[PDB]
Amino acid sequence: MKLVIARVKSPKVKRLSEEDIEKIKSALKSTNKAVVTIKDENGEEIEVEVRLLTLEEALKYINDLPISNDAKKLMSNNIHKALEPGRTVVFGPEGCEERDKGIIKTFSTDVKLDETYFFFRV
Repeated sequence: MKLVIARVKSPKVKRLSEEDIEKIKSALKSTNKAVVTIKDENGEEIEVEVRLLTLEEALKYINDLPISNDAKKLMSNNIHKALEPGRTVVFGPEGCEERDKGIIKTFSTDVKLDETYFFFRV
């Protein structure tokens, strides 16, 4: 059971287009660590670090992130929700967001996040 962790290096990217997802899924066939570029609504290029990891590897990835401890606790306590197929978990400057099957749940907390992380089973 492996999850995809998409670290979007932008404070203003709320979601990933299916085209973006396929670009991420395609680059993770030959490797479990890749870097893709995504265009925002303005047209600017945004670097995205993408990784295919198991649950244990993803928890270690979270602990190695240059983010606050509350952001790591937020990600660690909710990473299991991304293991249900059809469920996507988003961590960004606003807070956490569970997109089941569009959005289903949003909780607002400031964890000092300046980037956006997308968790989704593959």
